[PDB]
Amino acid sequence: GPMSRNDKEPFFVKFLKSSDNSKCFFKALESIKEFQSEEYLQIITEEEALKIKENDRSLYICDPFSGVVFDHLKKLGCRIVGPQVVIFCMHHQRCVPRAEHPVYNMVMSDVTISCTSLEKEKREEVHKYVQMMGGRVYRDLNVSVTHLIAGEVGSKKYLVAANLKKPILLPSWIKTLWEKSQEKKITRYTDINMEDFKCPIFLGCIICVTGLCGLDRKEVQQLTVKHGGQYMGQLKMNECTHLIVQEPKGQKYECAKRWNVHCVTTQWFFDSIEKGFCQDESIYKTEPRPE
Repeated sequence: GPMSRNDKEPFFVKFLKSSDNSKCFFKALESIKEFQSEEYLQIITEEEALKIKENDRSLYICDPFSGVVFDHLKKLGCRIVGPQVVIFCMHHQRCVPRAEHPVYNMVMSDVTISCTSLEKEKREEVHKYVQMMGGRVYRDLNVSVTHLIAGEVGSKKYLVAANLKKPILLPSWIKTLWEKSQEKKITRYTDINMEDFKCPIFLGCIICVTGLCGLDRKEVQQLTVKHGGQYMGQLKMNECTHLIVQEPKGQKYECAKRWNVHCVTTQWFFDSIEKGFCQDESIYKTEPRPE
């Protein structure tokens, strides 16, 4: 586990006395010494830290993960962790994770995420937070993944995740985890309720209807809104994503099909609710035959 007891050869652990270092800082130092020889325990100042112009392969402890000294070390790509990692790792009697990337804390220690349907700036931001809270991130999906982060429903990854019955959650989960982390309201990712960040079955879906009786039309209006979708009374290009229609006839249907709008039966809508995720549209095309 921890360094005196770690299977790996001894390395130098170097705390950074910023004066910007918090109480967690001193707590980390006291608790680390129980498994580390004072000799392999150094303390560095900003000037000393800037003197280091290469990757020392030593473990650096910095709070905050910002400033001239942190940017510098990280630019070299040296192992860096926050005081909370130390505390968590000593206390739990486990070795500190190799810091491929700086790790601030272990709030998301046991979590492995992958992303789908997100702005490039968002995904990037989501990766940064997760890695800083001790999580893993797989570009592609696999069984190891514990949680999928989605901005909308529908993508191929979304459907795979959904078939494997894995949690599909909003980026707000990550944001909220990091906020309550800094505010010291949270210690583990299991602290906040995950359900509250569940991705709506119809998130991103703007649904229109045609050819349906008033009862079924109302029902899909009610249910669309209730499952995070947007309902529209009138089909409009560049807006509607789904046109529920039983037959491949009528001016609306032809317009949607031309606009690359999903034309599906009511079965798509209802199976989606029954199954707990946005079903695959291909399985439900209004016009089954290629042609």
